[PDB]
Amino acid sequence: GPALCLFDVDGTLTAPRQKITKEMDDFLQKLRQKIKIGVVGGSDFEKVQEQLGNDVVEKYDYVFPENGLVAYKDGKLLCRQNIQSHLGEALIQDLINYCLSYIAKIKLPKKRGTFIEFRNGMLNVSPIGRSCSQEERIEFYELDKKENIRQKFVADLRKEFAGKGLTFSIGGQISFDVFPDGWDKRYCLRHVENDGYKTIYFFGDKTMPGGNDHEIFTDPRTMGYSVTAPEDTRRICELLFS
Amino acid sequence: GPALCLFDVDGTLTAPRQKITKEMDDFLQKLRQKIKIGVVGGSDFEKVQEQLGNDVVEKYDYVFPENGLVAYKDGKLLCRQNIQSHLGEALIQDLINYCLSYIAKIKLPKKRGTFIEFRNGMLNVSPIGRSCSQEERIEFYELDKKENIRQKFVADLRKEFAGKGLTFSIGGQISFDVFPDGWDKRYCLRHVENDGYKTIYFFGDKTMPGGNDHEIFTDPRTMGYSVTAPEDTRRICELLFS
Ligand SMILES: O=P([O-])(O)O[C@H]1O[C@H](COP(=O)(O)O)[C@@H](O)[C@H](O)[C@H]1O
Ligand SMILES: [Cl-]
Ligand SMILES: [Mg+2]
Ligand SMILES: [Mg+2]
Ligand SMILES: [Mg+2]
Ligand SMILES: [Mg+2]
Ligand code: NA
Repeated sequence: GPALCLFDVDGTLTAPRQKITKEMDDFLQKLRQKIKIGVVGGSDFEKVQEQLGNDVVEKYDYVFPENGLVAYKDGKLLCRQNIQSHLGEALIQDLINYCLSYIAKIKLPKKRGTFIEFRNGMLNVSPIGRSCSQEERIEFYELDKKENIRQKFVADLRKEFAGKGLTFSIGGQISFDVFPDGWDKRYCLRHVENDGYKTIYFFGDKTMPGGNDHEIFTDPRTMGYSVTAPEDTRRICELLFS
Repeated sequence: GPALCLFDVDGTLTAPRQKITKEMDDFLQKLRQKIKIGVVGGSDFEKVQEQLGNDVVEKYDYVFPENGLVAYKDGKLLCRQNIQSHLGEALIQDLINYCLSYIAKIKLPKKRGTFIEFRNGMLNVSPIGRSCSQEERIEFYELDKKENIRQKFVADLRKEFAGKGLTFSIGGQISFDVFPDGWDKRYCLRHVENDGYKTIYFFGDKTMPGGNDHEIFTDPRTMGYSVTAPEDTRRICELLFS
Protein backbone atom coordinates (compact mmCIF):
# COMPACT_ATOMS: atom_id res chain seq x y z
CA GLY A 1 0.00 0.00 0.00
CA PRO A 2 1.27 3.50 0.86
CA ALA A 3 4.92 3.11 1.84
CA LEU A 4 7.58 5.10 3.67
CA CYS A 5 11.33 5.09 3.09
CA LEU A 6 13.30 5.39 6.35
CA PHE A 7 17.05 6.02 6.01
CA ASP A 8 19.94 5.97 8.47
CA VAL A 9 21.83 9.21 7.97
CA ASP A 10 25.55 8.55 8.44
CA GLY A 11 26.88 6.00 5.95
CA THR A 12 23.63 5.67 4.05
CA LEU A 13 22.70 9.14 2.79
CA THR A 14 26.20 10.45 3.50
CA ALA A 15 29.76 9.18 3.50
CA PRO A 16 31.04 8.68 7.06
CA ARG A 17 31.76 11.98 8.84
CA GLN A 18 30.71 14.00 5.77
CA LYS A 19 27.81 16.22 4.80
CA ILE A 20 25.23 15.19 2.22
CA THR A 21 26.17 15.99 -1.36
CA LYS A 22 24.04 18.17 -3.60
CA GLU A 23 23.48 15.20 -5.92
CA MET A 24 22.05 12.89 -3.25
CA ASP A 25 19.97 15.62 -1.64
CA ASP A 26 18.39 16.21 -5.03
CA PHE A 27 17.89 12.49 -5.69
CA LEU A 28 15.90 12.22 -2.45
CA GLN A 29 13.86 15.38 -3.10
CA LYS A 30 12.85 13.82 -6.43
CA LEU A 31 12.11 10.46 -4.81
CA ARG A 32 9.84 12.45 -2.46
CA GLN A 33 7.40 13.01 -5.33
CA LYS A 34 7.02 9.22 -5.56
CA ILE A 35 7.17 8.09 -1.93
CA LYS A 36 7.33 9.65 1.52
CA ILE A 37 10.84 9.82 2.95
CA GLY A 38 12.28 10.05 6.44
CA VAL A 39 15.60 9.96 8.28
CA VAL A 40 16.75 8.48 11.54
CA GLY A 41 20.06 8.95 13.33
CA GLY A 42 21.42 8.75 16.83
CA SER A 43 22.80 12.31 16.81
CA ASP A 44 21.21 15.49 18.09
CA PHE A 45 19.23 17.79 15.81
CA GLU A 46 22.26 20.08 15.39
CA LYS A 47 24.42 17.30 13.94
CA VAL A 48 21.56 16.12 11.75
CA GLN A 49 21.47 19.75 10.57
CA GLU A 50 25.20 19.70 9.86
CA GLN A 51 24.87 16.43 7.93
CA LEU A 52 21.72 17.20 5.91
CA GLY A 53 21.38 20.97 5.96
CA ASN A 54 19.71 23.44 8.29
CA ASP A 55 16.42 22.99 6.37
CA VAL A 56 16.05 19.26 6.98
CA VAL A 57 12.65 19.58 8.66
CA GLU A 58 11.18 21.08 5.48
CA LYS A 59 12.77 18.59 3.03
CA TYR A 60 12.07 15.21 4.72
CA ASP A 61 8.59 14.10 5.73
CA TYR A 62 9.94 12.72 9.01
CA VAL A 63 13.07 13.63 10.96
CA PHE A 64 14.01 11.38 13.90
CA PRO A 65 17.18 12.68 15.59
CA GLU A 66 18.39 10.87 18.69
CA ASN A 67 16.93 7.55 17.50
CA GLY A 68 13.52 9.22 17.44
CA LEU A 69 13.53 10.67 20.94
CA VAL A 70 13.10 13.95 19.06
CA ALA A 71 10.56 13.68 16.26
CA TYR A 72 9.41 15.99 13.47
CA LYS A 73 6.51 15.35 11.09
CA ASP A 74 5.54 17.62 8.19
CA GLY A 75 7.57 20.57 9.41
CA LYS A 76 6.52 20.59 13.08
CA LEU A 77 7.74 18.84 16.19
CA LEU A 78 5.65 15.71 16.70
CA CYS A 79 7.14 14.56 20.00
CA ARG A 80 9.95 15.15 22.52
CA GLN A 81 11.18 12.54 25.02
CA ASN A 82 14.20 12.06 27.26
CA ILE A 83 15.45 9.51 29.75
CA GLN A 84 14.77 11.66 32.83
CA SER A 85 11.09 12.22 31.97
CA HIS A 86 10.42 8.58 31.11
CA LEU A 87 12.17 6.95 34.07
CA GLY A 88 11.52 9.68 36.64
CA GLU A 89 13.92 11.59 38.87
CA ALA A 90 13.86 9.03 41.70
CA LEU A 91 15.02 6.10 39.54
CA ILE A 92 17.42 8.35 37.66
CA GLN A 93 19.06 9.29 40.97
CA ASP A 94 19.05 5.73 42.30
CA LEU A 95 21.00 4.65 39.20
CA ILE A 96 23.48 7.52 39.27
CA ASN A 97 23.99 7.05 43.01
CA TYR A 98 24.72 3.33 42.67
CA CYS A 99 27.07 4.02 39.77
CA LEU A 100 29.04 6.76 41.56
CA SER A 101 29.30 4.67 44.74
CA TYR A 102 30.38 1.70 42.62
CA ILE A 103 33.04 3.54 40.62
CA ALA A 104 34.51 4.93 43.84
CA LYS A 105 35.46 1.39 44.98
CA ILE A 106 37.05 0.29 41.69
CA LYS A 107 40.83 0.06 42.05
CA LEU A 108 42.13 1.56 38.79
CA PRO A 109 45.57 2.83 37.76
CA LYS A 110 44.07 6.22 36.85
CA LYS A 111 40.73 8.00 37.31
CA ARG A 112 39.98 11.23 35.50
CA GLY A 113 36.68 12.91 34.83
CA THR A 114 33.16 12.68 33.50
CA PHE A 115 32.35 9.30 35.02
CA ILE A 116 28.69 9.81 34.03
CA GLU A 117 27.63 11.34 30.72
CA PHE A 118 23.92 12.19 30.78
CA ARG A 119 22.61 11.98 27.21
CA ASN A 120 18.96 12.48 26.36
CA GLY A 121 18.70 8.82 25.35
CA MET A 122 21.16 7.02 27.58
CA LEU A 123 23.67 7.29 30.43
CA ASN A 124 27.25 6.55 29.38
CA VAL A 125 29.04 5.35 32.48
CA SER A 126 32.84 5.35 32.45
CA PRO A 127 34.86 3.75 35.27
CA ILE A 128 37.95 5.72 34.13
CA GLY A 129 36.15 8.81 32.83
CA ARG A 130 35.59 10.01 29.27
CA SER A 131 37.96 12.97 29.87
CA CYS A 132 41.00 10.72 29.74
CA SER A 133 43.74 10.76 27.17
CA GLN A 134 43.90 8.28 24.33
CA GLU A 135 46.95 6.62 25.93
CA GLU A 136 44.90 6.16 29.13
CA ARG A 137 41.90 4.76 27.25
CA ILE A 138 44.13 2.02 25.85
CA GLU A 139 45.66 1.43 29.28
CA PHE A 140 42.16 0.75 30.62
CA TYR A 141 40.93 -1.28 27.62
CA GLU A 142 43.74 -3.78 28.26
CA LEU A 143 43.29 -3.87 32.06
CA ASP A 144 39.59 -4.50 31.38
CA LYS A 145 40.24 -7.49 29.10
CA LYS A 146 42.08 -9.05 32.06
CA GLU A 147 40.14 -8.04 35.21
CA ASN A 148 36.75 -7.72 33.38
CA ILE A 149 35.85 -4.48 35.12
CA ARG A 150 32.98 -3.39 32.88
CA GLN A 151 31.45 -6.86 32.84
CA LYS A 152 31.19 -7.12 36.62
CA PHE A 153 29.85 -3.57 37.00
CA VAL A 154 27.17 -4.19 34.40
CA ALA A 155 26.34 -7.56 35.98
CA ASP A 156 25.78 -5.97 39.40
CA LEU A 157 23.70 -3.22 37.80
CA ARG A 158 21.62 -5.80 35.90
CA LYS A 159 20.81 -7.43 39.25
CA GLU A 160 19.77 -4.19 40.96
CA PHE A 161 18.00 -2.08 38.32
CA ALA A 162 16.89 -4.10 35.30
CA GLY A 163 13.32 -4.81 36.40
CA LYS A 164 12.74 -1.09 35.89
CA GLY A 165 12.89 -1.49 32.11
CA LEU A 166 16.61 -0.89 31.69
CA THR A 167 19.16 -2.32 29.28
CA PHE A 168 22.91 -2.31 29.84
CA SER A 169 25.35 -2.60 26.95
CA ILE A 170 29.14 -2.74 27.19
CA GLY A 171 30.74 -1.16 24.14
CA GLY A 172 33.77 0.79 23.00
CA GLN A 173 36.95 0.86 25.07
CA ILE A 174 36.05 2.54 28.35
CA SER A 175 32.31 2.70 28.94
CA PHE A 176 28.89 1.08 28.88
CA ASP A 177 25.47 2.54 28.13
CA VAL A 178 22.27 2.48 30.22
CA PHE A 179 19.08 3.20 28.24
CA PRO A 180 15.40 2.25 28.70
CA ASP A 181 14.60 -1.03 26.98
CA GLY A 182 14.07 -0.45 23.28
CA TRP A 183 15.58 3.04 22.99
CA ASP A 184 17.74 2.04 20.05
CA LYS A 185 16.88 3.10 16.49
CA ARG A 186 13.65 1.10 16.92
CA TYR A 187 12.12 3.90 19.00
CA CYS A 188 11.29 5.92 15.89
CA LEU A 189 8.88 3.27 14.56
CA ARG A 190 6.23 4.35 17.08
CA HIS A 191 5.68 7.65 15.23
CA VAL A 192 5.11 6.05 11.80
CA GLU A 193 3.28 2.83 12.72
CA ASN A 194 0.08 4.77 13.22
CA ASP A 195 0.09 6.66 9.98
CA GLY A 196 -1.17 3.95 7.65
CA TYR A 197 1.90 2.60 5.90
CA LYS A 198 1.43 -0.96 4.65
CA THR A 199 5.19 -1.28 4.25
CA ILE A 200 8.03 0.69 5.78
CA TYR A 201 11.33 0.20 3.97
CA PHE A 202 14.49 0.81 5.98
CA PHE A 203 18.04 1.34 4.66
CA GLY A 204 21.18 1.26 6.80
CA ASP A 205 24.77 0.09 6.67
CA LYS A 206 25.41 -1.27 10.18
CA THR A 207 22.65 -3.86 9.86
CA MET A 208 24.52 -6.81 11.39
CA PRO A 209 24.61 -7.54 15.12
CA GLY A 210 26.32 -4.96 17.31
CA GLY A 211 25.37 -2.20 14.91
CA ASN A 212 23.27 0.91 15.42
CA ASP A 213 21.01 -0.18 12.54
CA HIS A 214 20.70 -3.86 13.43
CA GLU A 215 17.65 -3.82 15.72
CA ILE A 216 15.57 -1.66 13.35
CA PHE A 217 16.56 -3.95 10.47
CA THR A 218 15.57 -7.12 12.33
CA ASP A 219 12.22 -5.66 13.40
CA PRO A 220 9.23 -7.30 11.66
CA ARG A 221 7.65 -3.88 11.01
CA THR A 222 10.41 -2.99 8.51
CA MET A 223 11.40 -4.16 5.06
CA GLY A 224 15.13 -3.83 5.72
CA TYR A 225 17.76 -3.29 3.03
CA SER A 226 21.43 -3.30 4.07
CA VAL A 227 23.62 -0.84 2.20
CA THR A 228 27.33 -0.09 1.86
CA ALA A 229 27.56 3.56 0.78
CA PRO A 230 25.39 6.40 -0.58
CA GLU A 231 25.95 5.37 -4.23
CA ASP A 232 24.53 1.98 -3.24
CA THR A 233 21.53 3.59 -1.58
CA ARG A 234 20.74 5.35 -4.87
CA ARG A 235 21.28 2.03 -6.69
CA ILE A 236 18.69 0.19 -4.64
CA CYS A 237 16.19 3.07 -4.74
CA GLU A 238 16.34 3.08 -8.55
CA LEU A 239 15.61 -0.66 -8.68
CA LEU A 240 12.72 -0.36 -6.23
CA PHE A 241 10.79 2.79 -7.13
CA SER A 242 11.90 3.33 -10.74
CA GLY B 1 65.02 48.45 37.08
CA PRO B 2 62.56 47.49 34.34
CA ALA B 3 58.96 46.91 35.36
CA LEU B 4 55.97 44.80 34.29
CA CYS B 5 52.24 45.52 34.58
CA LEU B 6 50.12 42.46 35.36
CA PHE B 7 46.39 43.05 34.86
CA ASP B 8 43.36 41.07 35.86
CA VAL B 9 41.12 40.84 32.81
CA ASP B 10 37.46 40.72 33.81
CA GLY B 11 36.50 43.93 35.60
CA THR B 12 39.98 45.45 35.36
CA LEU B 13 40.55 45.96 31.60
CA THR B 14 37.05 44.91 30.57
CA ALA B 15 33.75 45.59 32.23
CA PRO B 16 31.89 42.65 33.85
CA ARG B 17 31.31 39.89 31.32
CA GLN B 18 32.19 42.21 28.46
CA LYS B 19 34.83 42.69 25.80
CA ILE B 20 37.49 45.35 26.17
CA THR B 21 36.71 48.73 24.66
CA LYS B 22 38.81 49.86 21.73
CA GLU B 23 39.59 52.93 23.89
CA MET B 24 41.14 50.85 26.67
CA ASP B 25 42.71 48.51 24.14
CA ASP B 26 44.47 51.40 22.42
CA PHE B 27 45.53 52.92 25.73
CA LEU B 28 47.20 49.67 26.78
CA GLN B 29 49.20 49.65 23.55
CA LYS B 30 50.45 53.18 24.21
CA LEU B 31 51.58 51.99 27.65
CA ARG B 32 53.37 49.00 26.12
CA GLN B 33 55.70 51.44 24.41
CA LYS B 34 57.00 52.34 27.86
CA ILE B 35 56.65 49.13 29.89
CA LYS B 36 56.12 45.44 29.28
CA ILE B 37 52.49 44.52 29.97
CA GLY B 38 50.78 41.26 30.87
CA VAL B 39 47.32 39.84 31.52
CA VAL B 40 46.16 37.09 33.82
CA GLY B 41 42.78 35.42 34.28
CA GLY B 42 41.09 32.28 35.51
CA SER B 43 39.47 31.63 32.12
CA ASP B 44 40.49 29.22 29.38
CA PHE B 45 42.55 30.63 26.52
CA GLU B 46 39.52 30.85 24.20
CA LYS B 47 37.62 33.06 26.67
CA VAL B 48 40.55 35.41 27.14
CA GLN B 49 40.64 35.66 23.34
CA GLU B 50 36.93 36.51 23.19
CA GLN B 51 37.47 39.34 25.70
CA LEU B 52 40.76 40.85 24.47
CA GLY B 53 41.05 39.74 20.87
CA ASN B 54 42.04 36.66 18.93
CA ASP B 55 45.61 38.01 18.65
CA VAL B 56 46.09 38.55 22.38
CA VAL B 57 49.32 36.52 22.44
CA GLU B 58 50.89 39.15 20.17
CA LYS B 59 49.39 42.26 21.74
CA TYR B 60 50.62 41.51 25.27
CA ASP B 61 54.09 40.49 26.45
CA TYR B 62 52.59 37.94 28.84
CA VAL B 63 49.28 36.09 28.69
CA PHE B 64 48.30 33.90 31.65
CA PRO B 65 45.07 31.98 31.08
CA GLU B 66 43.90 29.47 33.72
CA ASN B 67 45.73 31.57 36.33
CA GLY B 68 48.99 30.73 34.53
CA LEU B 69 48.71 26.94 34.20
CA VAL B 70 48.77 27.95 30.54
CA ALA B 71 51.28 30.68 29.88
CA TYR B 72 52.50 32.63 26.83
CA LYS B 73 55.57 34.89 26.69
CA ASP B 74 56.47 36.86 23.56
CA GLY B 75 54.05 34.72 21.61
CA LYS B 76 55.25 31.22 22.53
CA LEU B 77 53.85 28.75 25.06
CA LEU B 78 55.96 28.17 28.18
CA CYS B 79 56.58 24.97 30.12
CA ARG B 80 53.41 23.45 31.51
CA GLN B 81 52.32 21.46 34.56
CA ASN B 82 49.04 19.83 35.46
CA ILE B 83 47.15 18.82 38.56
CA GLN B 84 47.90 15.11 38.00
CA SER B 85 51.67 15.56 37.98
CA HIS B 86 51.75 17.83 41.05
CA LEU B 87 49.46 15.96 43.43
CA GLY B 88 50.00 12.40 42.27
CA GLU B 89 47.59 9.74 41.08
CA ALA B 90 46.94 8.48 44.62
CA LEU B 91 45.75 11.76 46.15
CA ILE B 92 43.90 12.46 42.91
CA GLN B 93 42.04 9.12 43.07
CA ASP B 94 41.46 9.44 46.80
CA LEU B 95 39.88 12.87 46.27
CA ILE B 96 37.83 11.64 43.33
CA ASN B 97 36.66 8.54 45.18
CA TYR B 98 35.77 10.61 48.25
CA CYS B 99 33.91 13.21 46.17
CA LEU B 100 32.02 10.50 44.30
CA SER B 101 30.81 8.67 47.41
CA TYR B 102 29.79 12.00 48.96
CA ILE B 103 27.73 13.04 45.93
CA ALA B 104 25.92 9.70 45.90
CA LYS B 105 24.61 10.61 49.37
CA ILE B 106 23.31 14.15 48.70
CA LYS B 107 19.51 14.27 48.46
CA LEU B 108 18.85 16.69 45.59
CA PRO B 109 15.83 17.39 43.36
CA LYS B 110 17.79 16.45 40.22
CA LYS B 111 21.18 14.94 39.39
CA ARG B 112 22.60 14.71 35.88
CA GLY B 113 26.12 14.32 34.59
CA THR B 114 29.70 15.45 34.74
CA PHE B 115 29.94 15.61 38.50
CA ILE B 116 33.74 15.83 38.27
CA GLU B 117 35.47 17.87 35.59
CA PHE B 118 39.24 17.35 35.30
CA ARG B 119 40.88 20.63 34.24
CA ASN B 120 44.53 21.60 33.94
CA GLY B 121 44.88 23.33 37.28
CA MET B 122 41.89 22.16 39.26
CA LEU B 123 39.09 19.62 39.69
CA ASN B 124 35.60 21.08 39.37
CA VAL B 125 32.94 19.28 41.38
CA SER B 126 29.24 19.82 40.78
CA PRO B 127 26.80 18.24 43.27
CA ILE B 128 24.14 18.43 40.55
CA GLY B 129 26.24 17.79 37.46
CA ARG B 130 27.74 20.27 35.04
CA SER B 131 25.79 18.93 32.05
CA CYS B 132 22.64 20.31 33.76
CA SER B 133 20.28 22.60 31.88
CA GLN B 134 20.01 26.32 32.62
CA GLU B 135 16.72 25.63 34.43
CA GLU B 136 18.19 22.84 36.55
CA ARG B 137 21.19 25.11 37.30
CA ILE B 138 19.12 27.91 38.82
CA GLU B 139 17.11 25.28 40.72
CA PHE B 140 20.21 23.97 42.46
CA TYR B 141 21.64 27.45 43.05
CA GLU B 142 18.55 28.58 45.00
CA LEU B 143 18.24 25.32 46.94
CA ASP B 144 21.90 25.57 47.93
CA LYS B 145 21.37 29.06 49.35
CA LYS B 146 18.82 27.50 51.69
CA GLU B 147 20.31 24.06 52.45
CA ASN B 148 24.00 25.10 52.17
CA ILE B 149 24.93 22.05 50.14
CA ARG B 150 28.15 23.21 48.46
CA GLN B 151 29.18 24.84 51.73
CA LYS B 152 28.95 21.62 53.77
CA PHE B 153 30.63 19.48 51.09
CA VAL B 154 33.64 21.78 51.05
CA ALA B 155 33.79 21.76 54.86
CA ASP B 156 33.95 17.97 55.00
CA LEU B 157 36.65 17.98 52.32
CA ARG B 158 38.83 20.53 54.16
CA LYS B 159 38.65 18.06 57.06
CA GLU B 160 39.21 14.71 55.33
CA PHE B 161 42.10 16.04 53.23
CA ALA B 162 43.61 18.36 55.86
CA GLY B 163 47.34 18.90 55.39
CA LYS B 164 47.44 17.46 51.86
CA GLY B 165 48.23 20.83 50.29
CA LEU B 166 44.87 21.46 48.64
CA THR B 167 42.67 24.56 48.64
CA PHE B 168 38.88 24.51 48.17
CA SER B 169 36.82 27.42 46.87
CA ILE B 170 33.07 27.65 46.20
CA GLY B 171 32.45 29.77 43.12
CA GLY B 172 29.57 30.31 40.74
CA GLN B 173 26.27 28.51 41.04
CA ILE B 174 26.67 24.72 40.84
CA SER B 175 30.22 23.84 41.79
CA PHE B 176 33.36 24.27 43.83
CA ASP B 177 37.01 24.17 42.76
CA VAL B 178 39.80 22.07 44.25
CA PHE B 179 43.29 23.20 43.36
CA PRO B 180 46.83 22.79 44.68
CA ASP B 181 47.82 25.36 47.28
CA GLY B 182 49.22 28.38 45.48
CA TRP B 183 47.52 27.64 42.13
CA ASP B 184 45.45 30.82 42.37
CA LYS B 185 46.39 33.88 40.31
CA ARG B 186 49.78 33.78 42.08
CA TYR B 187 50.78 30.73 40.01
CA CYS B 188 51.74 32.97 37.07
CA LEU B 189 54.41 34.87 38.98
CA ARG B 190 56.59 31.78 38.65
CA HIS B 191 57.08 32.80 35.02
CA VAL B 192 57.85 36.50 35.55
CA GLU B 193 59.82 36.34 38.81
CA ASN B 194 63.57 36.83 38.55
CA ASP B 195 63.12 37.70 34.86
CA GLY B 196 64.86 41.07 35.16
CA TYR B 197 62.08 43.13 36.72
CA LYS B 198 62.60 45.17 39.89
CA THR B 199 58.91 46.05 40.16
CA ILE B 200 55.94 43.96 39.09
CA TYR B 201 52.75 45.99 39.33
CA PHE B 202 49.38 44.27 39.60
CA PHE B 203 45.83 45.53 39.04
CA GLY B 204 42.61 43.79 40.06
CA ASP B 205 39.00 44.59 40.86
CA LYS B 206 38.48 41.81 43.43
CA THR B 207 41.37 42.31 45.84
CA MET B 208 39.41 41.75 49.05
CA PRO B 209 39.64 38.61 51.23
CA GLY B 210 37.80 35.93 49.26
CA GLY B 211 38.35 37.39 45.79
CA ASN B 212 40.24 35.91 42.86
CA ASP B 213 42.74 38.81 42.97
CA HIS B 214 43.44 38.74 46.71
CA GLU B 215 46.50 36.54 47.13
CA ILE B 216 48.28 38.05 44.11
CA PHE B 217 47.48 41.52 45.50
CA THR B 218 48.96 40.62 48.92
CA ASP B 219 51.83 38.49 47.62
CA PRO B 220 55.09 40.36 48.39
CA ARG B 221 56.49 39.93 44.87
CA THR B 222 53.83 42.36 43.61
CA MET B 223 52.94 46.04 43.93
CA GLY B 224 49.19 45.61 44.25
CA TYR B 225 46.71 48.31 43.27
CA SER B 226 42.96 47.85 43.75
CA VAL B 227 40.70 49.09 40.94
CA THR B 228 36.97 49.61 40.53
CA ALA B 229 36.49 49.36 36.73
CA PRO B 230 38.40 49.72 33.43
CA GLU B 231 38.33 53.53 33.74
CA ASP B 232 40.05 53.41 37.15
CA THR B 233 42.84 51.19 35.85
CA ARG B 234 43.42 53.87 33.25
CA ARG B 235 43.56 56.55 35.98
CA ILE B 236 46.16 54.77 38.13
CA CYS B 237 48.30 53.89 35.10
CA GLU B 238 48.32 57.50 33.90
CA LEU B 239 49.35 58.48 37.46
CA LEU B 240 52.18 55.93 37.63
CA PHE B 241 53.66 55.96 34.12
CA SER B 242 52.83 59.47 32.92
O1 LIG C 1 28.72 28.84 37.78
P1 LIG C 1 29.71 27.68 37.61
O2 LIG C 1 29.31 26.57 38.58
O3 LIG C 1 29.63 27.17 36.19
O4 LIG C 1 31.28 28.15 37.97
C1 LIG C 1 32.12 28.81 37.10
O5 LIG C 1 32.39 30.15 37.68
C2 LIG C 1 33.17 30.12 38.93
C3 LIG C 1 33.47 31.57 39.26
O6 LIG C 1 32.49 32.36 38.60
P2 LIG C 1 32.16 33.92 39.08
O7 LIG C 1 33.47 34.60 39.40
O8 LIG C 1 31.45 34.69 37.97
O9 LIG C 1 31.27 33.93 40.30
C4 LIG C 1 34.46 29.32 38.80
O10 LIG C 1 34.99 29.26 40.12
C5 LIG C 1 34.15 27.94 38.30
O11 LIG C 1 35.41 27.25 38.14
C6 LIG C 1 33.39 27.98 37.00
O12 LIG C 1 33.04 26.63 36.65
CL1 LIG D 1 31.35 12.58 36.54
MG1 LIG E 1 25.23 4.49 9.22
MG1 LIG F 1 12.62 -6.10 8.75
MG1 LIG G 1 38.28 40.70 37.91
MG1 LIG H 1 51.54 42.75 46.76
NA1 NA I 1 35.60 26.70 26.65
